[PDB]
Amino acid sequence: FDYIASVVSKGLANLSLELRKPVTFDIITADTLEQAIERAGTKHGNKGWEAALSAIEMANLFKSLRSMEIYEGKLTAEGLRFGIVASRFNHALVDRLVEGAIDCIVRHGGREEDITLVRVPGSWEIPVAAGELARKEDIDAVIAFGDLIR
Amino acid sequence: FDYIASVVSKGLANLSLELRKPVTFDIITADTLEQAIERAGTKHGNKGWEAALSAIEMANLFKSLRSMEIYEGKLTAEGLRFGIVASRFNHALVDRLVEGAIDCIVRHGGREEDITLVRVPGSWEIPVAAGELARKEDIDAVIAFGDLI
Amino acid sequence: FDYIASVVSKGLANLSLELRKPVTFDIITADTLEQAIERAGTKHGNKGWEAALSAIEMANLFKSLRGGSSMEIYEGKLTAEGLRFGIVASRFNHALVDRLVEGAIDCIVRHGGREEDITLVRVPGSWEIPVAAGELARKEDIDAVIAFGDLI
Amino acid sequence: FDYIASVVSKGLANLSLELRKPVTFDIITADTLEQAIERAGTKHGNKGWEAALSAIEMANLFKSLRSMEIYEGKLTAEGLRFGIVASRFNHALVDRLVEGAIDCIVRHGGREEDITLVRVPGSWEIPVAAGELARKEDIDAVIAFGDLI
Amino acid sequence: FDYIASVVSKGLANLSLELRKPVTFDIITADTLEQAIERAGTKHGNKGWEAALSAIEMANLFKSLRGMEIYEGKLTAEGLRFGIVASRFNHALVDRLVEGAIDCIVRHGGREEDITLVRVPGSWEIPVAAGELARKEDIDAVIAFGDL
Amino acid sequence: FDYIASVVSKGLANLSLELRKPVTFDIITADTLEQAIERAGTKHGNKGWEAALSAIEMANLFKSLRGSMEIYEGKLTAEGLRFGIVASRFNHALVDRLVEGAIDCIVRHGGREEDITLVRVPGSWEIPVAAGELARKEDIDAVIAFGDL
Amino acid sequence: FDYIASVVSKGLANLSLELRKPVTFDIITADTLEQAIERAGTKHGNKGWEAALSAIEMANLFKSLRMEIYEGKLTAEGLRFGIVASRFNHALVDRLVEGAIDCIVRHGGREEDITLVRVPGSWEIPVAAGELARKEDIDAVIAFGDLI
Amino acid sequence: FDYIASVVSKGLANLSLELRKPVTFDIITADTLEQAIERAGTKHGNKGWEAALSAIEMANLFKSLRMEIYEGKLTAEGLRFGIVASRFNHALVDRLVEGAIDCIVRHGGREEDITLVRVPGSWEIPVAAGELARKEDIDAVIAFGDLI
Amino acid sequence: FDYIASVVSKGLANLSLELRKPVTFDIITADTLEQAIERAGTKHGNKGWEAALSAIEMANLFKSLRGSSMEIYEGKLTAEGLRFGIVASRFNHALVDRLVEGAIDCIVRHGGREEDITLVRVPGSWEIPVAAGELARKEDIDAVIAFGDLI
Amino acid sequence: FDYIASVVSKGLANLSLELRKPVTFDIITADTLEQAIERAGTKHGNKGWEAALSAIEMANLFKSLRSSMEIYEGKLTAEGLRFGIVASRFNHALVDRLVEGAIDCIVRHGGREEDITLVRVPGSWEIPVAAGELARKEDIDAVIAFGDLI
Repeated sequence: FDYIASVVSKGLANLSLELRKPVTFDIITADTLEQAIERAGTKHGNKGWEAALSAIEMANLFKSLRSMEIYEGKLTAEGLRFGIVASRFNHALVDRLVEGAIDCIVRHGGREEDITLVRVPGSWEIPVAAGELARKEDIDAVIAFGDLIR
Repeated sequence: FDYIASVVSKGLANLSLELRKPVTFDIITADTLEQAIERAGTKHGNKGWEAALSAIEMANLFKSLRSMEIYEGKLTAEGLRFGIVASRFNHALVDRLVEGAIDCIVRHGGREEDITLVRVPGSWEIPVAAGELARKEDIDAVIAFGDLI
Repeated sequence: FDYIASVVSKGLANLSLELRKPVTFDIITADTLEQAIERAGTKHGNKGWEAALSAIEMANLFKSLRGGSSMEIYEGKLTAEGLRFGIVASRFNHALVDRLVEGAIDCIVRHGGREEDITLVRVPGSWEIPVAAGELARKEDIDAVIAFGDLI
Repeated sequence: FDYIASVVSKGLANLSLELRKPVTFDIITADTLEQAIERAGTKHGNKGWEAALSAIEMANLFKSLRSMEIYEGKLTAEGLRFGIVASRFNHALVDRLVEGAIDCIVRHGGREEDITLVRVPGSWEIPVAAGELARKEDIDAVIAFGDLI
Repeated sequence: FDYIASVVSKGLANLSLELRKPVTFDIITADTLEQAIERAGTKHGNKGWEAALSAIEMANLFKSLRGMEIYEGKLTAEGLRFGIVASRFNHALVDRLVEGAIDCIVRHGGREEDITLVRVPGSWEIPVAAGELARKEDIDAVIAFGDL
Repeated sequence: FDYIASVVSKGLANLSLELRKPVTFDIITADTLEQAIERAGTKHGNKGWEAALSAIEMANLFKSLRGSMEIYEGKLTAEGLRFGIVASRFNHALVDRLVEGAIDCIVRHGGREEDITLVRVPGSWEIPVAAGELARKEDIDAVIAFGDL
Repeated sequence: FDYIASVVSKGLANLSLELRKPVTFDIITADTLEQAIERAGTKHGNKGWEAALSAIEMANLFKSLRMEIYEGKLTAEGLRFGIVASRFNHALVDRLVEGAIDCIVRHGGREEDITLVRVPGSWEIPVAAGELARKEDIDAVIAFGDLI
Repeated sequence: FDYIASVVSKGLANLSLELRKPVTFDIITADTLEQAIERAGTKHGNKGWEAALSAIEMANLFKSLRMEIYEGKLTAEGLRFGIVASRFNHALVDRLVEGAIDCIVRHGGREEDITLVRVPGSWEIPVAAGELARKEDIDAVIAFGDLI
Repeated sequence: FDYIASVVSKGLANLSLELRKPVTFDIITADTLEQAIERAGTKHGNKGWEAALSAIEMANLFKSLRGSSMEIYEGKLTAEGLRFGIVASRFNHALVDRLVEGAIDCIVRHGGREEDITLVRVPGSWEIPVAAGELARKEDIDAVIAFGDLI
Repeated sequence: FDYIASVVSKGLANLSLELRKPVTFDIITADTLEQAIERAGTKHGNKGWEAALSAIEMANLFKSLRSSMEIYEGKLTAEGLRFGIVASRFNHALVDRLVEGAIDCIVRHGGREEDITLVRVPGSWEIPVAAGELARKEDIDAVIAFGDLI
């Protein structure tokens, strides 16, 4: 009994591979009500903050990409542009994840004007809007927020 | 699991990603056949109505796309074009879903003359017709209706 | 069995999507030998008969698409005159594959298909079906592809 | 015990034999109207669909009829004209039978412009309308639907 | 409630009386499906064999009847043309009946090419096709198979 | 409850009405095998004898029918009469007795044996066609048929 | 606990009395949905047919006014009606509308004369019915609304 | 049908108040159908008889209405009445009509001065009653119907 | 029954039948607050959402009426170019506010404007009909949606 | 049942709707006679007080009735307001308490006793007509009626 989440994950991974641009997708962890309570009772412990950190690191890593050779990803968010896709369902947690990601980007140095927020009706339509945001040149990386796991 | 349903979902998702055009599909194979029969008639249980609303919203959002800037989309269906794919199997429910979708489009503003309907014998044959419909330039969104059991 | 069926179905679907040419694949759900033998006896038609009918309908639907004032509705006719089909048959469970092939051929002839247009390909097992189906579909003079598989 | 069904069947058979034109009549085999509703709700093939297919086959056979050599009827409906007789009683099922027959004819090649439909108030009035339709020169076959339950 | 069988029998009898041509008809109703299959599988002979023999006898009788003295039907199938009507429905026994009739004809002397076969969707549609087959001038007899 | 007897009776009655010629058919269903054997053994109880007597009376009546209160009556003079006897090979052990009884009745009532035409059919089912063939001859005044059930 | 089934009926009756024009209303919400489903498949008509017949009779009666015995003829030729349907329970509302339309057409009404108005719920039936009845070219009003 | 039963009475009362004309309506709802069937032609008097008597009294009173003491007489001479009947439960509606007509005739009313209008049901009774009451040559209106 | 609810419904219906302007009223009687909280949590929306949709459809239908062979009048769900008046009763505000939010979101998503939307708050359900009549007697207002409180 | 209360409520509502002037009505004994006699204004339980406050709010709202989104909010200022008070002689032991509560509310919210009009009717049945007579006056902004059943 798991179709939507698997399809969304496969589509996001395929889009990331095709467009060679970072797309970060976070899945809900092991529960719905308990997970909601924990993510509402912690700020930095939400998956959105970690996803934003990963997106910033990946954008820096790609910017650097374009004894031995070491390719490490910086966390400097200055000059970066991001695109966020948010599922409208389970908005009581999607909004919290969006606010955590935005707060992380702002505190790490990303301007709010560089953040583009798109709200899709459900998790089913996340990949196509993520593809549009990724196919935009200015948008360095994409963060996806969907909650359809248990 | 259901190989046919998995194939339908995977093919529709891949076609949507490849053609970057809004494609919507509703899966109700998990629900009981009797439950689907009961759901066929009510005020808003029409999965066709829900899918048509989602397709209209996605078409408007894509037309718009083509503090933080926020894009959500509007439910105005005026001037929009849709392609509907229907599975003839379990027609007693598929036709009801298609009628609900058509009613949703018409009452949200879409013209019935701008709706194209393609009938295929089964869900196993839905995806290729859906892709052929999505390939057309004059189609703004695609909605597919196939139910098993 | 599960892996073989999943691989065959996925490959046939991918080939159909890639080549934009209709294909049909029919198997009885988790059938056994005795149950399949019992299901073989029928009067309306077999799984091969239904697959042939679906292939004809899809071929006409495609010809209409790529060839009502109130609302534009497109469907496929069941006429089989002038149509050419490819057929793939596995040798495993031949006692049922032959019945399916006979039903499909009878359906095609009855609806108007020509035996000369009918083309048949034999494969050892269901695993080798997708590649032969793709080879038949890649031919220009083939309008639809039908394949018969065995599931246990 | 029954009289209406017997009289209708006998009259239709006598008319077919007299006029040398194919007439196929279908009644409700199921004893329960709920089972009749289920049979209407079944897949594409229904009683009306089967009756239309039989009428098409008989018309094709009569196009030529009207190591042994074998004659069989084809299923091509191109150029064929049919008459349909339907009773108004149990319309909730008669309409389904008519829809199935029309769909079968159209998808086998018949034109809706060549289909003539006559509705009689009851099954008792089927024979007269069927004979009137069959006496027309431009009618190849007659399909009658009656209710037995 | 055997309306189908009654209608078929009455129509075939009426057509035979009207056209003055030998018509034979065979049905199996008193036995169930398994009993009918067993009786068809019996080595004594299918009902098609008996129907073909009766048709041969009637045709040979009519050869002299249409063109104390006693007239009886002969069993010479040489120079006899037979029209056989069969139903696609339940083709597990109708085909056996057809093969038994064909074997009877071919072993009593009937040329294989003379036999004509017409297959109809149903027993309800049998009578009209049988009458149409009978109307032909070059038909000695008409055999019909019904399943019910 | 029966097919052959009803069909034969109806066909013979229709033929008699159509050809306005006396056609008499004798069939018994109440009598069992033992009763039929007893009737065959008894000369005066021969159903064939009774049928021959009825045919002679009908022919004599029709001789004047076709050519105070006035009453038309039929005689039993078999002189100058011709009859056609149809016999079924099934249950020949009794059919032969009936034929012998009818022949004896005709001969002893005045009919010449040379004027009697006998036609043998295999079963009771195909009696009516042979009966009609005999009745369509001008010389045959009446038709006598026997059957067993 | 009856609110809609009383308010709608009272409003329709008051509007009919005020406008002096026949208004008929369908009130069957006191029974079960199984009963409604059974009524869906019945004889020529169950609710809409009867309502249309009553409206036709009332219009024919009023055509005269607007030991004497007055009764309404059932001839619908030359009559105009306003049909009010609720989208709620459309599975039954469509059947009622079909029955009413068939009754009017087969009794003599013209499809051009027939006018149809749809309202989202039974709550808005009275106001639309009054708006339709205020038209001069409307001879009778029929309304069907079912509440689950 | 409680809503319809209340609506009929409310509409009749409102029409009587508006038109200032006597309207007499008789119905029993706190009983059973067996009792209604049993009370078919009671010797003491039908309900329509009482309704007609009340209508006659009201007409006589209003003839003068159109210490002062006003009392109504039972003389029906020179009076005109409008009777409304329902086609449902006609087996009792006809009895009520006969009782009312007998009361009017035996109190002095002429059969020529009585106008009778029949409507399909109680839902259609009040509008016809109001239309009849609108006539100038009608002194009183009598309506009776059975609805549960 | 409940006198307050019955009187409010009758008054609103009489006002609608007198002014021939759409007035939509929604009341639900269930468990005191649990059912309303669950309805607010439901993704579909609240009763106010459906009431606003009905009001928009009725307004479009009335506009069409005022201006095959059969003539069919239907109202679209587009809220563009339409102005409505919303009445809210302060009692059970924890649910009245949710209903108002749902109605506002429905109107704006379907095409309404914040300037078009007008909100009037009253001390209770009993006072709704007069406020709704005063809202309806404005020429600019096209329809009236009234939200009550029923336990 | 409750013919008197139903008639009073219907008449007051119809008169208020017809005359487009605020009308408030309050009834004792919502539970029982014992509850009514024990709820004789224990502490801020005066129904007349609440009715007068509602009337003041409605009068202030109608004073205006007569950002981008415009919202109408009531006021609790009784200054310059004129009211019509209707009371019944039956159960006057509680009628006087209700009248005193309403008058106290008006005075302490800003109303003057000279602007208050008091009407006494024999019972609740005569309340609607007196309330309508008070409302038909031009110099009356709101009508407050106290009805009591026992």
